[PDB]
Amino acid sequence: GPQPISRLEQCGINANDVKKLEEAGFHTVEAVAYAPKKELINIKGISEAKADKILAEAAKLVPMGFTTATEFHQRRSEIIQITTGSKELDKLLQGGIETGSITEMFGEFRTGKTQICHTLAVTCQLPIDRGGGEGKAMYIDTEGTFRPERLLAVAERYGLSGSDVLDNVAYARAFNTDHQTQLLYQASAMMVESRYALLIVDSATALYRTDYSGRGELSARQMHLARFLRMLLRLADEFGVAVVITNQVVAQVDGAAMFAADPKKPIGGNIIAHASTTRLYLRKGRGETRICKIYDSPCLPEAEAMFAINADGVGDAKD
Amino acid sequence: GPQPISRLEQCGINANDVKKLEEAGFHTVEAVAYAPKKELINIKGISEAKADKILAEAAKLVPMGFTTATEFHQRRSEIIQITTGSKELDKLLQGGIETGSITEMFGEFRTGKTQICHTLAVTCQLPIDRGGGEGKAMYIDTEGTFRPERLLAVAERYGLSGSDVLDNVAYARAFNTDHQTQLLYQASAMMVESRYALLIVDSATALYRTDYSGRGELSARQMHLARFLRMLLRLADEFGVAVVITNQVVAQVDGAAMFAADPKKPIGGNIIAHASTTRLYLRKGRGETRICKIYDSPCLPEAEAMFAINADGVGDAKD
Amino acid sequence: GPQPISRLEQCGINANDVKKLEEAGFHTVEAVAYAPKKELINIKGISEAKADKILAEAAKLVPMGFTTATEFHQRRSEIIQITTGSKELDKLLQGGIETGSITEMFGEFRTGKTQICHTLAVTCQLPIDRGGGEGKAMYIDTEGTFRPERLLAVAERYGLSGSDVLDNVAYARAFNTDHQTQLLYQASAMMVESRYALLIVDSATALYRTDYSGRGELSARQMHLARFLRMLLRLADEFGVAVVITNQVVAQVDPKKPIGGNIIAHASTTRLYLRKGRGETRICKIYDSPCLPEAEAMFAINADGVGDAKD
DNA sequence: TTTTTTTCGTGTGGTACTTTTTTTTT
DNA sequence: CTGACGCTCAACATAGGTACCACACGGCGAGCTCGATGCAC
DNA sequence: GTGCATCGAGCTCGCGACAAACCTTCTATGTTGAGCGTCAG
Ligand SMILES: Nc1ncnc2c1ncn2[C@@H]1O[C@H](COP(=O)(O)OP(=O)(O)OP(=O)(O)O)[C@@H](O)[C@H]1O
Ligand SMILES: Nc1ncnc2c1ncn2[C@@H]1O[C@H](COP(=O)(O)OP(=O)(O)OP(=O)(O)O)[C@@H](O)[C@H]1O
Ligand SMILES: Nc1ncnc2c1ncn2[C@@H]1O[C@H](COP(=O)(O)OP(=O)(O)OP(=O)(O)O)[C@@H](O)[C@H]1O
Ligand SMILES: [Ca+2]
Ligand SMILES: [Ca+2]
Ligand SMILES: [Ca+2]
Ligand SMILES: [Ca+2]
Ligand SMILES: [Ca+2]
Ligand SMILES: [Ca+2]
Repeated sequence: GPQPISRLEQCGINANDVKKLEEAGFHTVEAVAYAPKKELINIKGISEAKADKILAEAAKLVPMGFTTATEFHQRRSEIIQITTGSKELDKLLQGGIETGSITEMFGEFRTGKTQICHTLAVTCQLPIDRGGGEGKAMYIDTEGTFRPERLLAVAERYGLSGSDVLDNVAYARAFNTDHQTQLLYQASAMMVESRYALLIVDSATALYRTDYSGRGELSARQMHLARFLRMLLRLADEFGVAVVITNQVVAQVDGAAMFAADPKKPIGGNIIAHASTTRLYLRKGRGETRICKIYDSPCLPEAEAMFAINADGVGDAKD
Repeated sequence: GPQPISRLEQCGINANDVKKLEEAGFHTVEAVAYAPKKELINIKGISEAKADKILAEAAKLVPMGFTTATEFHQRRSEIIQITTGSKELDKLLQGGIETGSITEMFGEFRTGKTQICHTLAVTCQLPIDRGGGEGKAMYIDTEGTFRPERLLAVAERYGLSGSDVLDNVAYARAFNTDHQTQLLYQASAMMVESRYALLIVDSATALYRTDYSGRGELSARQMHLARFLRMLLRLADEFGVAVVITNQVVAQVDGAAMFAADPKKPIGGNIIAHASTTRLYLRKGRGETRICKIYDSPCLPEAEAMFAINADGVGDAKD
Repeated sequence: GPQPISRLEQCGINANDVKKLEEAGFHTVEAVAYAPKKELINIKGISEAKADKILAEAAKLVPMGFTTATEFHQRRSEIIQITTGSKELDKLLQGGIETGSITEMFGEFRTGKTQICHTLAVTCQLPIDRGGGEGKAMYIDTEGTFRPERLLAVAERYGLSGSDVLDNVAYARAFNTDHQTQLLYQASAMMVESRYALLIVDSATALYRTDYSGRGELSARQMHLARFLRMLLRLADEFGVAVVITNQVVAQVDPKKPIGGNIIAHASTTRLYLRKGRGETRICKIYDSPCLPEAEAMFAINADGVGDAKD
């Protein structure tokens, strides 16, 4: 795991300065090393002279230079992929949800965005040989649609004890975009103490659709949303967790899409399209089945797979 | 219940600022705690320095951090589900209408959207052991179709006093979309003084269909509708009432039958589909019987049940 | 009845502002209070500052807050139900046509939609003890099928004076959908000066069926029809008149359903389905209602208007 | 006393119509 | 050593049929309309 | 005292793109062509 920020006192950093950093949301050496000099300057009691010393010492403990692609290829052979509960999705994702990267699932209502998040909150606790991340799950909810009954249904499927599954899911409810971002600061502190394997934000952009309304507030909305996605990327790099965010859709009311029966695109604009490394486009299928399409990915070919929402969470289409 | 906003002044907030907050529609500590910093700044005489202090004190009285899913599972085991008067619907909903969430019922004319709302306006006054919410009902009407004679019919079925039932229903008629939203501010003030168990908006989207006409006003329509649904969600979280809204349908005039799509869909677009946690799709049966289908839900399997609109409200089909 | 809009300027509104409202179709305080802020802003010369003040002043004169269902139940015990001239129809409607709501009658040709509208245009002038609304009737005709000779036949049945009955019916003929909506603005002005108990639009959707032809004009048709039904609803709330509209039918080729789509089905609080029976008898069926069970009654079109079947 | 610098950000679904065609003696 | 014939899959195309629809910021300044104040017999 | 004239106040409507960029083909049933196994000689 990441090195706790207490290691800086061994490099001559004053314990008072270390405590100032923790109040600023830095709990690991990696978090300090990745932070720009501007962020440390903004912290009261951290002058520019102190900031240079802190960054220099942190860079000693964290490798931040060039390296061969051969070494990097070796590490990526060891990153954990979390099973989605469906063989077809795992074939589509070539293993499952990938840790250390931001994955976005979007689609219209009832398409299963919350159902997949509930499945992942349990499958991430399985041992690695069974397709899990072997760690606790963190669930940040913005819609109020977190249902522990669904988690117990999934835990029944894999033979896990439901009581222990619930204890390993940290749940927080976000009521506004400011609270949604503030929860991440507590998330970083929690992830230092115990090993978390998955972070779920559902829905990531639900609150931005109403806190910032109108074209007048669009620039402030995207700027605030972009800062939120940077913190998610920081947590993914710092702790190696898998970040799964859920997105909504907006209809295109132009006549350009004649060949599409109901054209719609995810909200968030270009800020969230670039930030997400993997985007899954869920849509309604026949009955209880749904279709997942690789909308964006650095390494996955654009393809479709069909899954179903069963009583015991997300699974393959039985019929 | 929620803590009154007067608790803030015990933490050092000026009583004049509290009065300014109440004039802006915040009547409980939860309403202030859930408010983003933007909303408090908009209120005249609330500086940013005041806004930060007000939010800081509110967060001390309201838990807004992470918690175990075990504790959240414990809390949800105590929420109230209000019976719909029909055995089949209660089985379909696994108990009845759930408090603390937005439930949307839609369907074409005559399908029984208003009849269910009339039954719920009475059943919610039953004691909890009989399937009620043991609270008063609030009925916001946007069509003029509120008939107290129907309430008296349902009250006779359950043996309740007709005069007592009518006194425990608060009725307001909304004449436009602006008035419909403004009634929610009065709703929060009323819900602080007396225990309300159910809030009915019927119909939630009837007035939006004509106040904003054409694609030119579509964006302003959905933005206004989205703000209305946020206030409904805020009331559900703040007071724990069940919010039941009613929606209309619009025909699909493309090759929906060619692609096997349904010929009619609810209005409101993606703004109302995402916001509603549970959506019920009522359709006409034979005679007085109707069919209710779970259109969207976080925990309910997509199924159907048959109910009837009897002389004494919504009930089970007698044939 | 409704308070004249001239009461606003006694509350601090400039006289010129009230003039602009009247030219925009607002003639009572209720009409202004019920209007959204958008409608007032669209009036040239009225800014968002004026609109906020006007709406604030109107809300003082018009109650628009929450109230007990007991109080509302008390008011609905005093609404007037206009007799349809038929014992069976009145039993089916539990009193007759209800004021303050939009009632829609549809059916194929010859079913008696216009005959009922002719009977209602007379019975609405009866004293309340005899089942009337004790007010004048307004008849907006879009088909050209208004026949004053039918009114005289109905008036003779109840003993009313034939000349007096015809003087209490305001008749207008609509030649297109734009004109049909525009007549409602003139209707609001007339209803302030005199007590009307019934407004009839026959037929409401007849002109929409041809002014907007094809799927290419369907959205424009339904948007225009929706605004027409909102204006009718505004009149029903503002003046407490019974609004009776008449609708046509279309065959389902997937056996006949009313035209207008979902816009008119949701808007209409009560819908009556009329169909042909033996001889001159007809059958009326409650197709939609918030409080009336779906039942059927049989009436007849006699020489003296709609009445009970003689079978 | 001198001396300007710098773009950012997408959102929003609506809306039903139209009937047609007779056949076969014991 | 081989060909005629039926089964199933893999790929492919059309289905009662029909089609249109627009706005929305951040803001200063002409502009020009009328009330409130001042002026000519 | 009557008719006339002016300034403050109000509310209304512009102002700008470089004239392309868009790529989406749907669900579901039955059809069309081909790959393949059977059986007899
Ligand atoms: N126990 C269950 N068994 C089967 N299906 C279920 C069960 N619980 C929920 N579902 C289905 O899950 C579907 C998707 O619900 P979900 O909460 O995942 O939607 P969503 O994509 O988050 O939508 P929204 O935008 O409204 O939040 C629903 O249509 C419902 O039918
Ligand atoms: N007392 C009663 N007994 C039996 N059926 C009744 C009774 N009152 C009303 N109904 C029936 O209830 C049905 C549904 O009416 P309701 O007001 O619920 O419609 P709705 O879904 O709100 O429609 P709309 O879209 O017009 O608002 C009507 O068709 C009517 O036949
Ligand atoms: N004086 C009368 N005595 C008896 N029956 C009459 C009399 N006048 C008209 N009728 C009957 O009224 C019936 C229905 O006419 P009405 O004008 O009500 O039709 P409608 O429903 O408006 O039809 P449409 O769709 O053509 O407008 C006719 O079939 C006619 O026989
Ligand atoms: Ca969800
Ligand atoms: Ca991307
Ligand atoms: Ca209704
Ligand atoms: Ca939803
Ligand atoms: Ca007629
Ligand atoms: Ca209706």
